[PDB]
Amino acid sequence: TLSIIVAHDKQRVIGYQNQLPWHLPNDLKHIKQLTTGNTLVMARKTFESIGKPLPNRRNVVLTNQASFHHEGVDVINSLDEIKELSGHVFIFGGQTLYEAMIDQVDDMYITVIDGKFQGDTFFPPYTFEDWEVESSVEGQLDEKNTIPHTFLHLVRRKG
Repeated sequence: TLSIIVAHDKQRVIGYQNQLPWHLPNDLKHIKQLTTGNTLVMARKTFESIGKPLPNRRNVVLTNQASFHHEGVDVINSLDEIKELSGHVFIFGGQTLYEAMIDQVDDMYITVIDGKFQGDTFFPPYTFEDWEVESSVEGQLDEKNTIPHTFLHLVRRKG
């Protein structure tokens, strides 16, 4: 299984692209629980924001930089090799990684905001044409999470 993980707003603007979502904590716990025990493919600029492997999960970094190394990170150099990774693979970037991967993935975990982010970076369009809602849960508002958000889980429509 190849899954997207993304957070975005009512205009599909990605919030704090490349970073762990320290600014939406419900979402950082959601990421934690999905990818633990599994494989996280990240854009290079995503790994460099973080700066070290996440524990308990296979960390894979996509980069065309021959000298890249980090202890506990597996490297891939092209899109094509992601479809070769074993187990449950999660794809976490990065606008161009999402455009490249959106028609390839089986499913999508999307955190959606009633609200606005500041960025210039966009998740690709998706419609009820191609996707179905397997799950839709309103996130818990409190002091740490004060923007209204839903966790969607969409699966590509098969057969």
